[PDB]
Amino acid sequence: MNIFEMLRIDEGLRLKIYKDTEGYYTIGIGHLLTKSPSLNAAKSELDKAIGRNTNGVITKDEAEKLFNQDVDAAVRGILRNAKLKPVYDSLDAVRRAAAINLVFQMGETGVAGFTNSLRMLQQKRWDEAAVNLAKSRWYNQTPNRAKRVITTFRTGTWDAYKNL
Ligand SMILES: [Cl-]
Ligand SMILES: [Cl-]
Ligand SMILES: [K+]
Repeated sequence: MNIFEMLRIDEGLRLKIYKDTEGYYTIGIGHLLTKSPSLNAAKSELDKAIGRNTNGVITKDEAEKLFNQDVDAAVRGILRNAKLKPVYDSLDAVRRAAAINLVFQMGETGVAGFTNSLRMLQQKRWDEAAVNLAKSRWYNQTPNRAKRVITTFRTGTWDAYKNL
């Protein structure tokens, strides 16, 4: 288990444009295309991302390429965030993966609302942080995924993923 395998489980793999949990056009392994209700706008974003006229369908290799880019950009974004970087740096590798997962899911919305949770994580108050993380729209809207991510933050193990 690593961040790629973890996010692949949480995001799934679809080769045609579909709507995510929030109703937004997405493709591949959790690659959000747009928040616009226009399918044509989503198709245009897809073409831009892939570099060809896709008409809403991609290959597995193309999906994996976007996924590599998206994971990389999530990590780089964390490191460029002056407030978030210290929290990330304080974590072990397994909990770092949980942080990348959350950042990936939140996308452009970001994680500023998680400030109190992130402080508790930095303090290594794992059970307290887990309780605080669940007091969120995130947990309520995607509780199974949030429970997996929270267990990863709480324990620093892959227990919520390894036996699926
Ligand atoms: Cl709390
Ligand atoms: Cl869920
Ligand atoms: K998804």
